[PDB]
Amino acid sequence: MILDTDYITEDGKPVIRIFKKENGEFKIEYDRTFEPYFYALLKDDSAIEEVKKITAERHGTVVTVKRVEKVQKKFLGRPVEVWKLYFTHPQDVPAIRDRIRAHPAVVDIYEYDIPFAKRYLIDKGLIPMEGDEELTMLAFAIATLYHEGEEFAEGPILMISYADEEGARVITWKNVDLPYVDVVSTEREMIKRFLRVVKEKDPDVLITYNGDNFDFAYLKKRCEKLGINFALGRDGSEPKIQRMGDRFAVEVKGRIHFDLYPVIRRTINLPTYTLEAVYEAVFGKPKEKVYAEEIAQAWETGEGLERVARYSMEDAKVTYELGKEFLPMEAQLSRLVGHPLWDVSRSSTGNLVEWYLLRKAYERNELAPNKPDEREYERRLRESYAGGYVKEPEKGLWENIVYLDFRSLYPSIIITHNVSPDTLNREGCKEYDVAPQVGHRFCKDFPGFIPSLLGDLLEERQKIKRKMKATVDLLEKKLLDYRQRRIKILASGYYGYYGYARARWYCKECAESVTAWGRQYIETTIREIEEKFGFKVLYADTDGFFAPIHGADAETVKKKAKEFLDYINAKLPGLLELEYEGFYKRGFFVTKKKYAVIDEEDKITTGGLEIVRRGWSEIAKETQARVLEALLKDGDVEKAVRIVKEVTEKLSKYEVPPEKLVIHEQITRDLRDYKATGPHVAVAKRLAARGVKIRPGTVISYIVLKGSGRIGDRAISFDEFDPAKHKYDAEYYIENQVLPPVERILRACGYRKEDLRYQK
DNA sequence: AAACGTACGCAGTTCGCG
DNA sequence: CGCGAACTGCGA
Ligand SMILES: [Mg+2]
Ligand SMILES: [Mg+2]
Ligand SMILES: [Mg+2]
Ligand SMILES: [Mg+2]
Repeated sequence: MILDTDYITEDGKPVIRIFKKENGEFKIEYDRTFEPYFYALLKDDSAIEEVKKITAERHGTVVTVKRVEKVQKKFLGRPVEVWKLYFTHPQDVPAIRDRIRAHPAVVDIYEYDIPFAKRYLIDKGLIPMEGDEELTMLAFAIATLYHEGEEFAEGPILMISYADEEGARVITWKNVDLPYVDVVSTEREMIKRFLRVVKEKDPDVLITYNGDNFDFAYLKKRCEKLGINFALGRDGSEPKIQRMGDRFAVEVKGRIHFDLYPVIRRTINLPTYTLEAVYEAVFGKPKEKVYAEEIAQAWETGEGLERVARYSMEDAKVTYELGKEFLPMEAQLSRLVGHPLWDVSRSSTGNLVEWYLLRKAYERNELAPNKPDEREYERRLRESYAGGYVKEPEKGLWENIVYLDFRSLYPSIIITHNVSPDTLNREGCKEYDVAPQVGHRFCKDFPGFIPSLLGDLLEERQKIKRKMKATVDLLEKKLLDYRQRRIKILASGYYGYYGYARARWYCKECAESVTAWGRQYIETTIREIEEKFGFKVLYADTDGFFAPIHGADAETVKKKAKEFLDYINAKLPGLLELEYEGFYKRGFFVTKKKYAVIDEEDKITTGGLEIVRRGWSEIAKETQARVLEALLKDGDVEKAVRIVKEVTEKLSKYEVPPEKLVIHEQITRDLRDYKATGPHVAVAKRLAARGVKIRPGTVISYIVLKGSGRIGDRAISFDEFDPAKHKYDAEYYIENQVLPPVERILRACGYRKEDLRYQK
């Protein structure tokens, strides 16, 4: 099983290293024969001799063209003749490529910015994560001592915990009486002991939660101060910090650092993504969170450290359990895309599409298009196109509603109508499909590049869905549900890739053709279910819609819905399929992209509501959730009105605990780059003036106090809140937090928003 | 050296124009 | 004052 690939430079020459795990043994295979290259298109072949003489320089090394070779390939399906230029070192390509393109006889260059290790995996047809090999795993987490106004890693690490199949243990340099706690003398001995544990265990995978941005960077800075060689790699190397665009990632040579945070972020939809919320969402059991303030107080006073050690232990144990379930899912995606697990687990949907396209293009001798230059990139940003059809929702609290949607609308359209840049307006074709409204033609004589690959993706999702319904184990049912959803967003990401300004296979014509077909098919289905089956579509968004039959039983609606699915699916062509996704006894639709429904099991599912959004206090989210229950479950508008009255009265009389009034908002940039100052920016700017380090990603937890001025003038960081000297703004939390979310709900159901709050 | 898939949306805060 | 625009953050 190929784990990963990289390259090292040995005497000025690159050596490909293939990290593998075969027969329970970790092995490194060395390849010194692979040569870097890129392509160049010439006006006349006679100029290849002058192109060969082009040189460049790279930190003291003269770069020359090692060897050239003319090859016949295809560009967007059309035959093309290009020159393959070979070089000694992969870093020769960045140094010389601009000078080669600048030659007047060179029309353009291609495939000049593909990493050397990834190029090796593609050109050798090597697929990582293939086979039934078992990878050894070890999760770990750290607990630190923090104070406001300090620099990163200024305080020491207090505990290092780790967990595998043998259990979880904690290393610390203070005496904590717990059987899973090993006590050393100093922070240095604690770090060195953890380094020994990893070396003796020798795990293939190191599991963390947000280790890319916290745990590894913290251990690194501490090791520099204490003068510790943090040799976590199997080659003895230290963890290397890389920069994937605007985010940081940490690799450990010889192993795979599996950071669960970017995996869970894309796999599960949650309001917050703390480790505690993630563990409960997957396993159903709660996990206690111990904050940095309690950790600092327990360590410094010396009292209550057993609770900190248990929290640190649970961190490693929970991270291992989560890593056990999600590694096989991400391992399959690595097999599907053909990219290492380390990159796949953190890669964006766009790069996951492009890397698979790059591999398939090589297999088909298709020359890859380039990433756009600066002019073309900004040109693509300035152009857009129409998207999905969103109907203005009908007002009211409705009963006996079915939800019908397409199985995979955009991928189904791409395959059915052969939407591909190599098929767009292709001359001399014997059959083509014309997109409505936008009029783009797409050849149907041969399978397009992208349509020929989307079919296998949709097949993999249907196999996962088949095992999903058959599985009875509730856990395994949930992971497979997560897994097939990841395939859906990947296949759906092929459409968005057509409109991604940085995409190699950029095709705005392909993108708007997909959405135009999507708008036509959803509007056709809405028209047919209303005119032929007497339904009334209440709300529709892109690929699905909600609709009941006015004054019909639950059974009458279910039977007529299945009757319509038979009629409409016989009419719909190709791979397009409308599905029966659910029946809901009650439901209402506030605005576009905002709704709430309840099934026959009293399970409430919502979309775009304030309960799942950041920036609303808990007293507002909890009140909306209770109003949701009174309307959907009990059909009791008066009860929902009484709930809001009881809440606003408790707020006016200062009987609500201030912890439920905390608003959380994230700082997204450098504080100097904010053009407007809101409540969370004003609190951040005030904290930064006191020495607090505010960075992009810092979550501001503030509470609005009773006072004067704007809301930002009255807001203060909640850690500075003292209930003995501060009085929270009861009028603000009534009028601005609690009322608006429920006011819009009661208006949308057909009821006045008047007299919802308590008044004297 | 890589680099957020897309369009379609809502809604809070601030603040100036008419 | 009322409204809307700008800014801001994020949810098929
Ligand atoms: Mg790598
Ligand atoms: Mg952690
Ligand atoms: Mg654009
Ligand atoms: Mg059909």
